[PDB]
Amino acid sequence: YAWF
Amino acid sequence: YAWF
Amino acid sequence: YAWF
Amino acid sequence: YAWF
Amino acid sequence: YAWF
Amino acid sequence: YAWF
Amino acid sequence: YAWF
Amino acid sequence: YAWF
Amino acid sequence: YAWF
Amino acid sequence: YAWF
Amino acid sequence: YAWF
Amino acid sequence: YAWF
Amino acid sequence: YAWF
Amino acid sequence: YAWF
Amino acid sequence: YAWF
Amino acid sequence: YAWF
Amino acid sequence: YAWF
Amino acid sequence: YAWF
Amino acid sequence: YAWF
Amino acid sequence: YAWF
Amino acid sequence: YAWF
Amino acid sequence: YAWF
Amino acid sequence: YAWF
Amino acid sequence: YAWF
Amino acid sequence: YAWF
Amino acid sequence: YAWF
Amino acid sequence: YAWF
Amino acid sequence: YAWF
Amino acid sequence: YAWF
Amino acid sequence: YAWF
Amino acid sequence: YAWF
Amino acid sequence: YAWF
Amino acid sequence: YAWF
Amino acid sequence: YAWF
Amino acid sequence: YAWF
Amino acid sequence: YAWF
Amino acid sequence: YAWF
Amino acid sequence: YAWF
Amino acid sequence: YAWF
Amino acid sequence: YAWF
Amino acid sequence: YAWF
Amino acid sequence: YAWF
Amino acid sequence: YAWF
Amino acid sequence: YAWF
Amino acid sequence: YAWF
Amino acid sequence: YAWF
Amino acid sequence: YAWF
Amino acid sequence: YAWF
Amino acid sequence: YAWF
Amino acid sequence: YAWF
Amino acid sequence: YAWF
Amino acid sequence: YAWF
Amino acid sequence: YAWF
Amino acid sequence: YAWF
Amino acid sequence: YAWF
Amino acid sequence: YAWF
Amino acid sequence: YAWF
Amino acid sequence: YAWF
Amino acid sequence: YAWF
Amino acid sequence: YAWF
Amino acid sequence: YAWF
Amino acid sequence: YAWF
Repeated sequence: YAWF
Repeated sequence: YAWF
Repeated sequence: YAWF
Repeated sequence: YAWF
Repeated sequence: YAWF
Repeated sequence: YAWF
Repeated sequence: YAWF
Repeated sequence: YAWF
Repeated sequence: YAWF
Repeated sequence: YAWF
Repeated sequence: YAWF
Repeated sequence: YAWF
Repeated sequence: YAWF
Repeated sequence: YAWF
Repeated sequence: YAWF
Repeated sequence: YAWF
Repeated sequence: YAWF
Repeated sequence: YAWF
Repeated sequence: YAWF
Repeated sequence: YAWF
Repeated sequence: YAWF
Repeated sequence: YAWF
Repeated sequence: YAWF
Repeated sequence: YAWF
Repeated sequence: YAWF
Repeated sequence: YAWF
Repeated sequence: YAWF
Repeated sequence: YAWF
Repeated sequence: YAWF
Repeated sequence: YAWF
Repeated sequence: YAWF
Repeated sequence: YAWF
Repeated sequence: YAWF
Repeated sequence: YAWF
Repeated sequence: YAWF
Repeated sequence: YAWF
Repeated sequence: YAWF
Repeated sequence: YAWF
Repeated sequence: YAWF
Repeated sequence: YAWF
Repeated sequence: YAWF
Repeated sequence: YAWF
Repeated sequence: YAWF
Repeated sequence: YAWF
Repeated sequence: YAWF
Repeated sequence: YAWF
Repeated sequence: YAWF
Repeated sequence: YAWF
Repeated sequence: YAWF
Repeated sequence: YAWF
Repeated sequence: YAWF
Repeated sequence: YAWF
Repeated sequence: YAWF
Repeated sequence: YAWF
Repeated sequence: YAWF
Repeated sequence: YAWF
Repeated sequence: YAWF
Repeated sequence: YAWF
Repeated sequence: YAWF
Repeated sequence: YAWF
Repeated sequence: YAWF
Repeated sequence: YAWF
């Protein structure tokens, strides 16, 4: 879960 | 899970 | 799971 | 969970 | 949970 | 939970 | 919970 | 809870 | 667990 | 676990 | 757990 | 696990 | 747990 | 638990 | 618990 | 413990 | 613990 | 723990 | 733990 | 843990 | 862990 | 772990 | 692990 | 500690 | 600790 | 800790 | 910890 | 930890 | 951890 | 971890 | 890890 | 801390 | 901490 | 922490 | 942490 | 952490 | 972590 | 991690 | 990781 | 904090 | 924190 | 944190 | 965290 | 985290 | 994380 | 992660 | 990850 | 917080 | 938080 | 958090 | 978090 | 998180 | 996460 | 994640 | 919360 | 929360 | 949460 | 969460 | 979550 | 999650 | 998840 | 997942 990473939003970059 | 990565949204890049 | 990667949405790039 | 990281929003960067 | 990190918003940076 | 860190906002930096 | 840290706001730095 | 730390605001620094 | 993310509902977006 | 992501519901988008 | 994030509802955004 | 992604329901999109 | 974040509702943003 | 953060409502922002 | 933070409401900001 | 918050009832809102 | 939040009942909203 | 959230009952919403 | 969320009951929604 | 989510019961929705 | 999701019961939906 | 999802029971749907 | 999904029971659907 | 709440008995409701 | 909630007994409801 | 919830007994419901 | 939930006993329901 | 849920006993249901 | 769920005992159902 | 589920014992059902 | 499921014991059913 | 509850002894019931 | 519950002794029941 | 529950001793039951 | 449960001793049952 | 469960000792049963 | 379960010792049964 | 299960020791049974 | 299971030691049985 | 319990010494039993 | 339990010393038993 | 348990020392038993 | 258990030292047994 | 278990030291046994 | 187990040191046995 | 087990050191045995 | 096991170092035995 | 224990210094032993 | 234990310093032993 | 243990410093031993 | 253990510093040993 | 272990620094040994 | 282990730094040894 | 191990840095040894 | 420890500043050492 | 430790600042060392 | 450790700032060292 | 470690900032070292 | 480690920023080193 | 490591940013080094 | 490593960003190095 | 490694971004190097």
